[PDB]
Amino acid sequence: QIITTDNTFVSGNCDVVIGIVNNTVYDPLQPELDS
Amino acid sequence: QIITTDNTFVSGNCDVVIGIVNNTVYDPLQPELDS
Repeated sequence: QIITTDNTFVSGNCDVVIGIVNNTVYDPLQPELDS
Repeated sequence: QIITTDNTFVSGNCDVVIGIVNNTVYDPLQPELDS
């Protein structure tokens, strides 16, 4: 699946989780608000 | 419980699921976008 904010949750940050990698998480709401 | 977009998910289409029917899904975001 495309990684989106609806497929993930957030807890803590990148200075805590070992093995965390850089990525982009897509927000489907943004274009709904823009249109 | 009325069928809404928060009660369903999409994977594939109507040419895939045998037994799938025409129906109406309510969008809870649309009326907010409208304001």
